[PDB]
Amino acid sequence: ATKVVCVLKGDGPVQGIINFEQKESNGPVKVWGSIKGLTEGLHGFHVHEFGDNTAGCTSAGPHFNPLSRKHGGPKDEERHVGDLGNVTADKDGVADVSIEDSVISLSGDHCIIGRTLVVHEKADDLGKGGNEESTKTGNAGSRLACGVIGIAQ
Amino acid sequence: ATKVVCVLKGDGPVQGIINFEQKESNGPVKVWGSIKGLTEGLHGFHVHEFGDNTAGCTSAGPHFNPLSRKHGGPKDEERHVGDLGNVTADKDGVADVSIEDSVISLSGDHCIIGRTLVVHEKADDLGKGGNEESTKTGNAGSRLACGVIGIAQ
Ligand SMILES: *[Se]c1ccccc1C(=O)Nc1ccccn1
Ligand SMILES: *[Se]c1ccccc1C(=O)Nc1ccccn1
Ligand SMILES: [Cl-]
Ligand SMILES: [Cl-]
Ligand SMILES: [Zn+2]
Ligand SMILES: [Zn+2]
Ligand SMILES: [Zn+2]
Ligand SMILES: [Zn+2]
Repeated sequence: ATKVVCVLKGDGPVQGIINFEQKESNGPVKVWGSIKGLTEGLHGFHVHEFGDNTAGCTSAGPHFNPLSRKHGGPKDEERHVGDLGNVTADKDGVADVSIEDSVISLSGDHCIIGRTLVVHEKADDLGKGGNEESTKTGNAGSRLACGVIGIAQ
Repeated sequence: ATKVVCVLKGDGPVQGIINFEQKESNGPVKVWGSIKGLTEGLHGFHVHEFGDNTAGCTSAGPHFNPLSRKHGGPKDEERHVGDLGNVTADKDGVADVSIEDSVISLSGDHCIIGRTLVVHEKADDLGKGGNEESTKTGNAGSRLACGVIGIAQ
């Protein structure tokens, strides 16, 4: 079982640790951990293309999209590979994260190792906003914190 | 072909950006960039096993060592895959880094993508210091800055 980990840091107080674990190729990835310092409610949660922090979270580039599709929710067929939807921050600003996804992988051309996990300013509208931005970024706004996705023990 | 990047950060003044590029699947990797905030002289420069920054640079684990060998300089047959030797900081505290290595890879068994680049406090003794520390860490001492090695544009 491939085990990977991401430490989210940014300019502000948003920080967290997210774990990923995949039992087989093309099988589901379990994604779990916590993020603190968030405003209460929905925050867009995406794998972006580049493991490049040279200019903070900006250098991570767009949502990881090797199939060249439009933005969606994780349950949509039409989605970016990086589209993990929303995490929910409780009133204390802590998001417990627990997601299962079969589109991201820890091997092959959909592999997210060496790419960047980003937690966003606002809710992802899951491609249902009816503007161009909806079908690119989900209108989730600015990058609060990010980390390069690395191999764990 | 494959281009990757690492942003080195820590709890002190050491900061840098290191690029890796590999033209052919199994050929040499070009390593270049710059690190600032260092003491003048030699600093150990290693790929460590885990792309895990949960507890700062300490969580990166030992030198990346898939062939279970003892520590050496990059030109030793007996070396860790992660053994890239030393970088040299000038009087200004800046190491201009430029290395070519054919034991690290950006593909396959010796691939360093999603692992951690660390720059150390002291010189790597290349395993010739005459103690246990020498043949594991090269006595390069404390981890000043590290980053997960990520996919670049
Ligand atoms: Se999983 C990962 C992360 C970064 C770069 C390459 C890979 C990878 O596993 N790719 C790959 C190529 C061919 C067959 C299987 N995996
Ligand atoms: Se390059 C890398 C980094 C992390 C995990 C896997 C890989 C990778 O590329 N593996 C691989 C599999 C098959 C053929 C070539 N590379
Ligand atoms: Cl949970
Ligand atoms: Cl050497
Ligand atoms: Zn995003
Ligand atoms: Zn998307
Ligand atoms: Zn080291
Ligand atoms: Zn070593």
